[PDB]
Amino acid sequence: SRVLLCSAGHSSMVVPEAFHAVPEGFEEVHVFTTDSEKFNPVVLNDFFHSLPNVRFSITKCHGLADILNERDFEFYQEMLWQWYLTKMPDNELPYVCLSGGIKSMSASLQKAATLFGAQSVFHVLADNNPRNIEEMFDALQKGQIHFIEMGYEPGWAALRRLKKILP
Amino acid sequence: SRVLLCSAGHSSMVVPEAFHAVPEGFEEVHVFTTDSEKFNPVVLNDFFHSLPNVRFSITKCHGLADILNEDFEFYQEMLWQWYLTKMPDNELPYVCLSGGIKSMSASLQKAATLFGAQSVFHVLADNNPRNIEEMFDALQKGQIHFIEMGYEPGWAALRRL
RNA sequence: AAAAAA
Repeated sequence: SRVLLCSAGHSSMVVPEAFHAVPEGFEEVHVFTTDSEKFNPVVLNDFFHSLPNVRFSITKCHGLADILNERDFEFYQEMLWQWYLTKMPDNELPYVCLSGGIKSMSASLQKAATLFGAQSVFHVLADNNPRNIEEMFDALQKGQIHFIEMGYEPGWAALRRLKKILP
Repeated sequence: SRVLLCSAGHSSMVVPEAFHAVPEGFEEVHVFTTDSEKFNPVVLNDFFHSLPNVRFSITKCHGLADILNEDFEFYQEMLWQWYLTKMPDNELPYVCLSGGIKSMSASLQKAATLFGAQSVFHVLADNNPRNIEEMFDALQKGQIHFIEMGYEPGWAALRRL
């Protein structure tokens, strides 16, 4: 049950790229983002509508478009970690791409991966930042997408068990 | 004691904004960044020359400029080495993870989580000051936003020499 | 490579 969890910001192209971090692909892809109006799923909709065997979901941190202070962040992080526990599969650690968002978003998903576990945590760098699916496919033919593996995390079984408190 | 650990990328000005996360500032400032040319230490050197009783240092990941591979077989180990030697020995440091590519911010978060931090935080600036008086203008007009992301107790990894 | 993948 290959599950990719992705943070997104205002560059939705990190998620189709993340999907190609492994040649097999992913059975599930779940994205967490702010609900800023700058967030755009159009490229995400068309891409995954073209992969009908992929369970795809967008989850927003309701009401928070920009993290600017402590309260914002603790709300973001609470809703993120609930999302992580909910979407991570039961008999297998998830794959997590922390590329999208402001730095606090990437760091909070890194910390969640360290707590609950992840088969791999990675980041994607693109020579020319593909703006579209077709330029992404161009870029990975030329080898201009670079996947940075930053480590397996076992997590803690007692922290995964927090999934029991959730609906 | 009262030690700020800061990751830097190609925007050195996150560091003096970080210094102003508290009115008292910090008694030491320690920066870690890659070895690329687009890192400019000059605004940092000029700033901290004006604060002589702050101990300031810059440490680069010698040999590594960009990180493109598995955290390029190198960044994380130097970062964690640097954190332990720079951190206070009987108190936890303050940590600003603002600068760098996402992987270097994420790696400092992880170091904070393992070794402990009094505070982990991030800094947003409306207009991205490029120099000190732009930052002091932004500070005056509420244009710099400090995001406190949380205390980290860390482990007994601190005990490492 | 701080308000959002190098």
